[PDB]
Amino acid sequence: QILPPCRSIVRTLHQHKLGRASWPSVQQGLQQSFLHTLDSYRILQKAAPFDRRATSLAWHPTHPSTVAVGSKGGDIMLWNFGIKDKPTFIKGIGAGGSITGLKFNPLNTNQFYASSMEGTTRLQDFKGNILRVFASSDTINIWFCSLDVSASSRMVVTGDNVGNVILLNMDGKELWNLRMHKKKVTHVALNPCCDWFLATASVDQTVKIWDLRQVRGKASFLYSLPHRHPVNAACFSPDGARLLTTDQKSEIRVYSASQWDCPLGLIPHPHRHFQHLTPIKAAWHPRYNLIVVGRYPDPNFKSCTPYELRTIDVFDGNSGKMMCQLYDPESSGISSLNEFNPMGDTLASAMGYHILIWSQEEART
DNA sequence: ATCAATATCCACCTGCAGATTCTACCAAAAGTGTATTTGGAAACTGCTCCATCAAAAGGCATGTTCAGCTGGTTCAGCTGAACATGCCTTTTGATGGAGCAGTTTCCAAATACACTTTTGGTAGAATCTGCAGGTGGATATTGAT
Repeated sequence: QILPPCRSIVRTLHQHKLGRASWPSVQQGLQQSFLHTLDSYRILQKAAPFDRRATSLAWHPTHPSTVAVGSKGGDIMLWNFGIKDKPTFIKGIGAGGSITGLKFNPLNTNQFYASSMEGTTRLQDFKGNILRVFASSDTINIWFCSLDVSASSRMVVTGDNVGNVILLNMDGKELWNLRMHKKKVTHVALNPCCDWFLATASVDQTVKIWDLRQVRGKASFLYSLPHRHPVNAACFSPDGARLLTTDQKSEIRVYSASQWDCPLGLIPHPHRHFQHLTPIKAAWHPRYNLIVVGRYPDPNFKSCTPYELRTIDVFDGNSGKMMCQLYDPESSGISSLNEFNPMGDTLASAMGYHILIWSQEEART
């Protein structure tokens, strides 16, 4: 609610219609408007349970109300809102086959890629049929951790708990599996505006920017950014120019195109890591310069706000400070994951044993 | 309330197998030296193990009913303690005679050192099979009436 200097929306809109004022000023004002209306999301719309804990989340890119989610026990759910047709389910071993990475297929929306603790990077349908296994550990106590895909390049990529990343085509053709790190890789991600430089994060207190076509020589990498603590995720923006990274103790950093090494800014925020808790992953908003993250208080962290609850915090990217706080009782669990729709009208949250939807207010005639 | 009557304890005494100590003989304990091998400081490395302390399933802390134990009481019948009284085995010394423990000695044969050759046991990859779980059906079990 509390917001900084800004005014004259209809004025700015007409000035844009005249060509006087540039578009980004309007974009700033409307980012402010979106946060303002986000302060009226307070009425939590929907809750959804199933069995063992949620571990990974993904949005159907084309459709707003549908979402896919993967559990701690190999349990996948596909769920649509306003349908009430008893959502789609598939079970797994339930104990040690925790899926941990999940993105939709841009081609066949009723498919999905997945990375499992069983040691099986697979591509499987929501109907149960395993389409194709992509890799394998072939030795237990060695499993996969990370996964992503790109369509413009037609590439698939996935990371391990030991330090090596794999890169395949949609029809196999594996020319990769060189080692990148010495320990587990939490997240990996591809650029949207270009197609052939990559980002990876790990427990090594380092996050790495790669050139997936040019480097082949066992740590002849392109760039390496250090950290004070491990990193749970490093995710690109949709514009491709601002890279977000998130630690385990208390930090977020924004790196630019210009000198990947040096940082533009650091966004301190506590999301302290824990064993049985699902690891925390900050995320962009696809069409603004906002960031949305879940909080996990630490009594020792120097809080700027005087009220410290298990809240969902939102920030502006290119400034550093906050603009909104989501909270709803009956949901005092801790939203490990939070992801806005690529559409831009709906938000999904993953708490322990719960999936939540935070949509906007329904008005009265 | 006392008294009769057993058994034991406390004090003194005298004489003896065991205690002790003194004495002669000695293989074992300390000296001395060389030869050979060993804990322990330093480094390395890679398995295993404690710090952290959300959130739900399900086990436990509480509270209730009432049904079988426990633990008091009673008492009739059976028994071990006490004891007499007698008497057969055990003791214990003594002796006398046969076997065995140990003590020596010699010696073929049982056995350790050590060189060298092969190979059963181990371990990591590769394949299989059957206990778990599941599901359903037919029998057994159990308590109110």
